[PDB]
Amino acid sequence: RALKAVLVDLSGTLHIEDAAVPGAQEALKRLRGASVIIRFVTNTTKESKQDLLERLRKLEFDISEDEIFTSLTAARSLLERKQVRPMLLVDDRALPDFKGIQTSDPNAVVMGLAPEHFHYQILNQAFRLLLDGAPLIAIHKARYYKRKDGLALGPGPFVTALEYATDTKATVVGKPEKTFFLEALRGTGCEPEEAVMIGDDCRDDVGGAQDVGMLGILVKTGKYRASDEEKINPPPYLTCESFPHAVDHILQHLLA
Ligand SMILES: [Cl-]
Ligand code: NA
Repeated sequence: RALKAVLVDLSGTLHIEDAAVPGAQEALKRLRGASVIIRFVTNTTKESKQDLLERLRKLEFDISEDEIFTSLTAARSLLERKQVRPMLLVDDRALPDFKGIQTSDPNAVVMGLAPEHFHYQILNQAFRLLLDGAPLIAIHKARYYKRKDGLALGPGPFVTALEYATDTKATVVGKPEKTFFLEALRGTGCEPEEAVMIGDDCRDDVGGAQDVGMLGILVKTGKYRASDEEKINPPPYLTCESFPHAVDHILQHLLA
């Protein structure tokens, strides 16, 4: 084998957050010199690709839109391939990522985190579409997330609500699903066994990736807490102190 692609988590790994991880920018420059394929990945249901992109550029990361693959991109890919018309239960700010997807006579349900749509009447309409055989596509299933005033419900509980109602599993597109990481390499010409994933979240980043054949590097910044390394078996391929260190390891060890 040989290493041809690198998947880099964004939040926790490159920036943490609205401030860059120290060395991150120069480390990414080192990476681009290595002549390796690079894809920046993340779970989001509310930030468009341009939104993330604008933020990364303000932190002086030089990145293309073609290199960013998020759970929204993944949700959009699935829609094009299945040729379906979604009922879009998503934040308005995610809509630019479904530009061009037809919504008339919906025959699919896409769920992200969308408080304005998460109420009885609209959930029951989604339910009634599911009964009719429409698939349920979950951008991801996080239970909760941390906002200014405490933890708040993520999309995961609402998705789980509809699975329970219909007694069926959603198709989950984001991390840690296997299909996420495989979709991330579509168009790269690269197989997962020729790829490494770098992130701060052991289950969602390393666990998920290692499960498709990728090498997983846990970095100890951002969301990482002490001993997170042993929350998976097998353990991570490598546990580094930060993205820069991960990059240094890739250059001196894996790149042939
Ligand atoms: Cl391909
Ligand atoms: Na992360």
